[PDB]
Amino acid sequence: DLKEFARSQMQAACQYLKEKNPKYDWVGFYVLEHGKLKLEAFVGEKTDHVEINLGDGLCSLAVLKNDIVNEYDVKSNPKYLACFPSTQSEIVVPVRYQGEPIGEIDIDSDKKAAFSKEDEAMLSSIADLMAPLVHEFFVK
Amino acid sequence: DLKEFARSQMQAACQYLKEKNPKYDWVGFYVLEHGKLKLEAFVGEKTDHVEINLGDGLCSLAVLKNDIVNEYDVKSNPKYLACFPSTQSEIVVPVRYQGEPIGEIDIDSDKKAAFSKEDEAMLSSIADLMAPLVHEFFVKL
Repeated sequence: DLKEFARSQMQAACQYLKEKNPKYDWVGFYVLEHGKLKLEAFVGEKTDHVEINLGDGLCSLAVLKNDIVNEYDVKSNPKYLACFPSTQSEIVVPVRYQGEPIGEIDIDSDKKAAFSKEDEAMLSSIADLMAPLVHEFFVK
Repeated sequence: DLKEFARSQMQAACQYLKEKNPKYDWVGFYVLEHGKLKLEAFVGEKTDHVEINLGDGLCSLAVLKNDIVNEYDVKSNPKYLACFPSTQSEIVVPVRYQGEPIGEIDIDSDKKAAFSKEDEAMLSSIADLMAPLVHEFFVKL
């Protein structure tokens, strides 16, 4: 389907990201489907939470507040949802289609304070470029 | 870097396309850069025409009239531009960013009448999906 092509691109994006940035230990795309965030492409270890309940995790923070979450110390954050026993920094970037958030790029790192404003910038731009592709999995 | 990533995506698209559809003998992305069509990603034989003077070829036809071109018999089309000695069908699908054409997907096939309305349908969807990415290589005048 178109979905498969989109998935194809989303996987490739995850790959390119994981490769060019070694601090990225996990790179995944979550999409809003029926009010829940479901994983639809990723590169790294298999996640404990392939589907996320809205509210749980920094994954939910980013789309509910429609803004970047760049947590440099996940342990000191009550809304952190551990998908990996080793990550210390998590960055979540909303992917927007026609203004409205439809999903997100989720990236975990074992390094503390992994993500700089440059990461934030690039990821936001990538989120925008990837938006139509992400949208193929969107459901309200 | 964004361009590098963008090329990554475009190349990947060419690949998936080339794989899923065996009749696609060549798959490429030309982007308008300073009023010219420049090749920025492809899968297949290397083409002698990495840059196209606007006017030449079905490549130019598609962006100038801003519509899909699906030529099932290239030899009967005076606007055809041969980049490969064996191609019989060429389909050119415009890549539109905010309505305005910024580049195109170009696909050659050695098979005659290679491309169907399904091909036309899907490719258009994809050109749209790819439009922001392609746009990273767009340059105006």
